[PDB]
Amino acid sequence: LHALLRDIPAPDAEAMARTQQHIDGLLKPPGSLGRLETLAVQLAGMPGLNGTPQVGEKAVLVMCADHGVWDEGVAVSPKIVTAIQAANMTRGTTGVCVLAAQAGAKVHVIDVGIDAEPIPGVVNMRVARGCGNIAVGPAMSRLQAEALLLEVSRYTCDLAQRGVTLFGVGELGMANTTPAAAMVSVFTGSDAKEVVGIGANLPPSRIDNKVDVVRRAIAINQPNPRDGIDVLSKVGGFDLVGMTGVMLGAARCGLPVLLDGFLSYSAALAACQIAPAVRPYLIPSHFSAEKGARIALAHLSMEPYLHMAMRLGEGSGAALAMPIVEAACAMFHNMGELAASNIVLP
Amino acid sequence: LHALLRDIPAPDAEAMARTQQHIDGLLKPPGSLGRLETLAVQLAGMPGLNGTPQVGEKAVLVMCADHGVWDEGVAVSPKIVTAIQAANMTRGTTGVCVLAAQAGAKVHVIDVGIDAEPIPGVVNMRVARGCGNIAVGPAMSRLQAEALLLEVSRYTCDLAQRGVTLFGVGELGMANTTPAAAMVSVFTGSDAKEVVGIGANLPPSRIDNKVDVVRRAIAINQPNPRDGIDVLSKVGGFDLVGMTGVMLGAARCGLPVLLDGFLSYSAALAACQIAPAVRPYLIPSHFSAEKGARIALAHLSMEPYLHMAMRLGEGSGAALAMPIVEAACAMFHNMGELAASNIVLP
Ligand SMILES: O=P(O)(O)OC[C@H]1O[C@H](n2cnc3ccccc32)[C@H](O)[C@@H]1O
Ligand SMILES: O=P(O)(O)OC[C@H]1O[C@H](n2cnc3ccccc32)[C@H](O)[C@@H]1O
Ligand SMILES: O=C(O)c1cccnc1
Ligand SMILES: O=C(O)c1cccnc1
Repeated sequence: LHALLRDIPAPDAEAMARTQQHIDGLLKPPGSLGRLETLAVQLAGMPGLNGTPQVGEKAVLVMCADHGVWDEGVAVSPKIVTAIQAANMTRGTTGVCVLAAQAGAKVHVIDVGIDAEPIPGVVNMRVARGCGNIAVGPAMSRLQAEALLLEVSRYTCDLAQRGVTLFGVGELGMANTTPAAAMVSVFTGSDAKEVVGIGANLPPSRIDNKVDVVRRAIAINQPNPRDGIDVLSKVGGFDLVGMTGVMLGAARCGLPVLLDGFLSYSAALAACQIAPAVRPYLIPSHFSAEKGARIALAHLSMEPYLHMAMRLGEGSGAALAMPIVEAACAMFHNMGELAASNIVLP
Repeated sequence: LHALLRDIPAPDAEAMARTQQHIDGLLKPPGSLGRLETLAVQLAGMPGLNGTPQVGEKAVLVMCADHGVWDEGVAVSPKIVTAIQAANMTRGTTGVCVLAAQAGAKVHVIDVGIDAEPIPGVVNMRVARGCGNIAVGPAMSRLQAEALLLEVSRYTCDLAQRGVTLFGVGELGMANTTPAAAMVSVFTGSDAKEVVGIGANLPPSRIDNKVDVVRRAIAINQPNPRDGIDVLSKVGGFDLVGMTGVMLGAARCGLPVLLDGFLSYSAALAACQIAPAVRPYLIPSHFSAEKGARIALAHLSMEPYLHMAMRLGEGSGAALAMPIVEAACAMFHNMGELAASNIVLP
């Protein structure tokens, strides 16, 4: 794992410089395409992209797992829904499946800890049948977290060898906005009440209990903010760890990764804490309607492109933003040049 | 024209009700897909869509024209660029062409007043070789504005008969952010300094002159805020009128129209002033980087989906948002249902 984090490539400044120059000469007022231009330059700096903004095959990775903290009454969805919805993923009827199909991306459903019998068609990487209840102890051991990180990392970069150049991250697990909120509180240093949201339609009355649970998790486990792996293993979850692993894997592979919503933000905070070199490869998608979204994004210093008030998860937001990444590439490769039109602009 | 505005259909509440019920039963926590859900319901209410959110052929209409106010030094792009870039539109090398191609939409270039010889391949609807300089008088006569509105309206709804179900509006005309700013000031009641921007890279030093020009245009012409046609003809432009016409045409046709940037906002303010029934058919795309964008959007009571810091125009933002409209339809038609999975959620 040390090898992994060590071998994460830095961005290619040379390719980025040539990219900027090329974009500046396109048939348009310089800088008029704003963030679409900065996005194209960002992509060009990613080694896995061969010095130019391009998109080959696309894949969305959905990490599924159950959480012991569900027993604390922090989620209104039946715990069984995790397993049921995971199966639906293999049938292409879920929200991320439909949006991914629209973007021409393939969805990979990965079981990293569902509390049910194995589901046929789902990638098996389960650590255990659900993680421990973070309210009374750690979710898992440091060893289990590191092992999963390596496993998911390898799998992710392995897909790159199959033609995948753009990744999307997602999750599925009832009650996961609780550990997500806990990690955000720890990494950000914000009070629980400020980052705890309604998740999947949690009644407003039951909000106070969720906040108490998060505080208990932090007080009991005492996660060290300076150690991303410590935080993940103590008040995180298998699914959250998995998402972090996708981020580390793509970064090592020198490829871009599209974040999704609130759950992904917590995983990205952990990933950046573990390896700052991962940051240049992250691409925001939408602005989650979860209460702690603004705080989490501020600390990641990211400004989402899409404001859809979305809060479904599954990687649905990431899939929805893929067309935007492709647009930046289209702009870069298909637009004409000012010089060819004899047009001169300041 | 009175007939036109009179025959604009109201939204189909019955279809919208069935739409909401269907969306609520999809394989996801109720309301979790946020604005994507509200968008699907909006589409369902549009009569031209046959009671369901759907998208057939897509078209982006780019209205091109020159402005006399260019002589006041409010634009740094050579006046000839309007004609040159209009020709490039027919070659598919411009920004809107590339983004439209990515969305699978066809671009229609319409000349409503370019100050140059006719351009082959461009739809000819020119009123005159550029409009009058709004700083010393009106841009055109009320008659010319009404005639163009009718002509563009008919053309727009005529495309609907060819299979087009989703429209995008755009423009091309050096110095058009000046009359656009003037209209925004008048309709909104805001001071010129608050809504005048840099347009296509206007030097910061030259901003004061642009503001003075806008004030002069308003003082000299005395446009009546309560009369959208009066405002358009006095301190507007041929291109701006054309965009308004696309909005009225699609609304009459009961079809959705995607707005673009700042220029489109001014046209939408005029359209809504002329016929409030047009509002339900308008769909925002991105949030323009032009200074007066926030003010204009507030008065239209619209919240763009995309935050790309874009400021190119041409209808590039509208094309970029088309995939989002298609996603709402995909969600509506392709997602599975909770009942079929025996899943129950509050
Ligand atoms: O903390 P919570 O309140 O439980 O909210 C997080 C959960 O809701 C989302 N989620 C995504 N798809 C879903 C289908 C059914 C139910 C929930 C679903 C997340 O993917 C996760 O499963
Ligand atoms: O008021 P202004 O400062 O002139 O800014 C408005 C102009 O810039 C944009 N615009 C769009 N495509 C362009 C290509 C070359 C130059 C400008 C262009 C608008 O479409 C319009 O032509
Ligand atoms: O932002 C998300 O991804 C999210 C928010 C609430 C519930 N589930 C997912
Ligand atoms: O918002 C726009 O469409 C825009 C802003 C500046 C210059 N041209 C177009």
